Amino acid sequence: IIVTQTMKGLDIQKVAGTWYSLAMAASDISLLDAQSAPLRVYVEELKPTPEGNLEILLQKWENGECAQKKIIAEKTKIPAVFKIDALNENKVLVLDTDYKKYLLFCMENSAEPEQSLACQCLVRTPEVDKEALEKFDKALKALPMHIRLAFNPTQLEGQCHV
Amino acid sequence: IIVTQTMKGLDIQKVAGTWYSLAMAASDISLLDAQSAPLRVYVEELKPTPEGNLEILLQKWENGECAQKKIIAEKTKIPAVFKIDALNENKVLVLDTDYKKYLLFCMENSAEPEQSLACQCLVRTPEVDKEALEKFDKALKALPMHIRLAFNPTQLEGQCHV
Repeated sequence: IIVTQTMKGLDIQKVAGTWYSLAMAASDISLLDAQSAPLRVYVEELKPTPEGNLEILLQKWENGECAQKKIIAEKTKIPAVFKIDALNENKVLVLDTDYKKYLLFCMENSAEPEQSLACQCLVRTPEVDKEALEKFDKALKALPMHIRLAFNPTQLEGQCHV
Repeated sequence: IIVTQTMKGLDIQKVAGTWYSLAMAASDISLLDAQSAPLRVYVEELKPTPEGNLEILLQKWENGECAQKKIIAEKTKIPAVFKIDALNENKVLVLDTDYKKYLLFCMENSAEPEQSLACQCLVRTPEVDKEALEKFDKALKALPMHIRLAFNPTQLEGQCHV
């Protein structure tokens, strides 16, 4: 319901390849509280499909091991919005990207936007990017976030951010 | 973490009574990551002693239960700085308080300050005090925090912030 930035004219062709989850924030602490939390997922690659859908390749900590996971995100009539059925979420919104440095996105469940919102700052390179983090924090300033995590370069490079 | 002009003239007797942990932040995500994390402690009461020490009464999730813990903070020559022997920390610093609404404090381990720093915003009622949170965030801007949690009234009223 709260209007945020959205990526007008998002071209997914241009988001393919490596990304690193630099920062994360969520409305409900439980979404991101513990390595085991349901929305603690680390984006490792984005893969647009021939049909214009988007595969999201993730790492996620489960039962003492770092697991590879893949979310299938279905295109919609809005370039920046995708439909999913994963992590108890049903939408992905791309807030902003410059393709070659950073990409900001949120996930939510349309049924319970207040209890399901989780957003990330992705960067292309495994460094703490000042521009990207500032843009992330600005983009979220009106959102009801109660947990925020920011990662260091060693964590960006390591499996499951260890 | 340093002794500021704000911290001068603290009267520890006046912090007696009931408090609630409204927000927490730490340098190392793993200090606060998960309910069971070592610095995930919820202050419920402060008990100053006649000789000027400070007992800190807390709730902490351990072995799948919400436990009560008491930490004795021993005075030093600086009124706002105390020695502790708990939580793999050895210092408590009171950054700021108005006695009747909010108190900001940090803990650290003087042998490894940067991987041990954890700070809290305490309030006198189980309500979200935006002004206290602003003071907290301003006080933390110079500190290398990587995790921040902010709690809601239901969490403040519950045991171990559930």
